[PDB]
Amino acid sequence: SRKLILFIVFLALLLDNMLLTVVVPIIPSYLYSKDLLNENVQVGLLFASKATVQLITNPFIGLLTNRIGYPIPIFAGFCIMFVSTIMFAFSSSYAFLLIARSLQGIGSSCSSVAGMGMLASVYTDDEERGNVMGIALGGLAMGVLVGPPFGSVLYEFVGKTAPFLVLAALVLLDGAIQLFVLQPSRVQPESQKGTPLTTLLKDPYILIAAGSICFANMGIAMLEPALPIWMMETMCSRKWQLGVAFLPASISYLIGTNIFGILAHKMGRWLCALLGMIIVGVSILCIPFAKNIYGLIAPNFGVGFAIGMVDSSMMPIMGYLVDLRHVSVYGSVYAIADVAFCMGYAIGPSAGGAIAKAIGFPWLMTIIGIIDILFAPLCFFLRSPP
Ligand SMILES: COc1cc2c(cc1OC)[C@H]1CC(=O)[C@H](CC(C)C)CN1CC2
Repeated sequence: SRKLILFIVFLALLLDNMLLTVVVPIIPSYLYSKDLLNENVQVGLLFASKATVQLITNPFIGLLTNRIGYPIPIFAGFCIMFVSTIMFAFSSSYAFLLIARSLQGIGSSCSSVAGMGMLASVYTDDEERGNVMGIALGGLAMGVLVGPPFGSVLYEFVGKTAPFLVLAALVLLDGAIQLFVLQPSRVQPESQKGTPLTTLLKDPYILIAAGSICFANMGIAMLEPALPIWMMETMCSRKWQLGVAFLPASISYLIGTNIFGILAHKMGRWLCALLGMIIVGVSILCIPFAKNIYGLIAPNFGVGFAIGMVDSSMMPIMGYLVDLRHVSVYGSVYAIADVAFCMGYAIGPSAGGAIAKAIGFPWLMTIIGIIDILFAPLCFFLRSPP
């Protein structure tokens, strides 16, 4: 009866991602007080901060779960996430909003690394692990799909402080379940010590598996903060777009994540990721020819699809490689996965702008595209000798 544990991770990934998306319709409210890709720095400093902290706290957890087990960290991540929500409920200043974003990120990392660790440690059969993760990655898409709509409508219809408090209730409810299934009472270590991080980072077959996740995420991040939505002006026609502009990413991501998780193992898992990167590159190369906001609807759909097509396939491969070559402790490797997932958001907002100053912003897209395709063929060396 391991399935129920999986359920927990699903929630741990849904609510966590609902909070970051929920603040989307509230960002312009206290932000103010001709090209389509005008860049804003105030949003940029809001996008990286959370990740800039999550990247720092990612490795420190990988060792921790080797000494005090998986449950306790998860519980801590819940607690922190609740605190963050509360801080949000009374956050009235931009600085205070940045402080809440930092703690949130901490909690996020805790949940992501510990959850995945356990989720790989419980499902030891390779195909099973594959599909289970392919399911657990869906929670990210659901959080991206529900957090922007759920909030906006309620905020205006009921109250400015409603969308946090109500959501906080669910978080509190979630805590109850964590106390019934995980039982963080007794702290115990693992059986055998894990492989030192250095050693893993000295391996090419892991480096690639981390580069594949970084490139695609880096491309999507370089686009998100530079959108006409954040621009607050009376000349703006309507805010209907705000709260739905993140649909074409999440809707495509859920299908790709649950449709290849069981399918990739049928074909070559190496083949699934290659085509993924190539299709993400093709979709990004059409972003320059937008000329209108609706012109961004077609690319993002593919973008997200391919993102899923990569993440579903790459996430298990990390655990399979550690089992085939190193000690069977999964706590540290997935930490690497997570940092490879986050670096794109950690470095996008600044570098992007810097290039936008050097050359035109469409030129930046024409570059991050080609690199992706250039990185595509070397996913062939995914078959491993040991
Ligand atoms: C307002 O803050 C944030 C807003 C958003 C994101 C991050 C934010 O903060 C880092 C990412 C999250 C995903 O994983 C999404 C990945 C999709 C491709 C599935 C993309 N987007 C959405 C919006």
